[PDB]
Amino acid sequence: MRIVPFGAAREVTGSAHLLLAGGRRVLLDCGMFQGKEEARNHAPFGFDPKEVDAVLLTHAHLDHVGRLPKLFREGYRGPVYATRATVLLMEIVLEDALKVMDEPFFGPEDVEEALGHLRPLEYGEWLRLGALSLAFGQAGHLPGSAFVVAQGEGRTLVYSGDLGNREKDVLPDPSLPPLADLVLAEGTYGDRPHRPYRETVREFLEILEKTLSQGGKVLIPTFAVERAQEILYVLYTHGHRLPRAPIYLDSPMAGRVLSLYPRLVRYFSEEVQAHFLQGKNPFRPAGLEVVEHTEASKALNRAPGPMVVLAGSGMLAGGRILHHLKHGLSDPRNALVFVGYQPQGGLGAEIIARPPAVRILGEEVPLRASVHTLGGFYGHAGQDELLDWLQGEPRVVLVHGEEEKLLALGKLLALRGQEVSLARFGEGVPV
Ligand SMILES: [Zn+2]
Ligand SMILES: [Zn+2]
Repeated sequence: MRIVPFGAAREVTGSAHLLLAGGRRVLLDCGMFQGKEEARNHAPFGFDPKEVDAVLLTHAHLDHVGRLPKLFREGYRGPVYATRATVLLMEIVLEDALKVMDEPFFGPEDVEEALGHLRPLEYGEWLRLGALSLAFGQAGHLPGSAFVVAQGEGRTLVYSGDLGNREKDVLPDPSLPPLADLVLAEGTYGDRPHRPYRETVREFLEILEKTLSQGGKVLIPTFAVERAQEILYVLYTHGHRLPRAPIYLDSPMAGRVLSLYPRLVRYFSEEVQAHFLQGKNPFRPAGLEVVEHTEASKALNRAPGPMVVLAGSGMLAGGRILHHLKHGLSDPRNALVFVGYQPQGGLGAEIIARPPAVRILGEEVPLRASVHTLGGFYGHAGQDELLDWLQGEPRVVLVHGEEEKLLALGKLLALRGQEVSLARFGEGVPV
């Protein structure tokens, strides 16, 4: 039994790991590379897509699902398991990646073909392939997200997939993994623990009252798949103490996702499920308004506050948000609220550095709006959470994360008596 990293090696995008065992070849995730590595989606997988006996998806994020169509484009015609939630989310995530994609490395024929082989596999349901036994575990990172438990040949392997931030309220807490011979885990935040959720939420409310009371705009750059709706849930459970103001979710995609959440009630925490039982949708706070097209979206730049605006991309890589920031960052009555990690050297960090001005869409725009970073809203299991999850596991291979973040986690692991290494592209590891 060997597990061969084929992506997310000393990096965060690309997640895809080939499991060789029981005389079968099971592919764990098949995501695309993003940002600078984006051009590697045109290169070959590094293995023979036609020799895979089945593939498993831990969640719908494009970076674990993005290359699936390519896998089908190049031959594969086997099954692709995922939780029903991932199965449905996946459709929205792929269609959008197709549409909004300059250098397409796959086409509509592939998406269709790819979605055609999806089969539901829910938490605690064992798949059988040869002498192999596989099962999903509650990962708590996205609705219907899981870590993989692969067993066979008397050995046990665990692929963490992405582990969510247990402090947040929307998804359920990650399940501990079973005792295993090898754990292939992520380490997106292996260097530090997360800022407490409760205190971030409180600070968030303060920012909203001060800004909206003064007639200002709260600009919140966010991702469309889970962060957006999570902010809405917080606006729903606290909107009772917040000044009345429209909440514009300026993301069609975030819309499509939100529309789908009621079809996924079971995929959320007890808290969230209790709200749905009362017959209420806790993801639609009073005043919510999904904006569909440009014309209305641009209107928001000229309209006065108070208002709360959610728009992508979550890392300012582009998207409707740049247009809001452009016209709003100059007014001191506004507030910018980051609810996701802003990588180094990005327009995000640049603004957080509080310079006198910033360059957005071809112009130098004074930065007078207030800036705030609500780290307690960050996505992955932070370092402390990583340590607890990994606890008691003999060997650990680290993937998904910047080299330095991975090492930091390694150090602690090493010092804990745990055998650790940093996955290398193509180099398989024995279980
Ligand atoms: Zn993810
Ligand atoms: Zn990921």
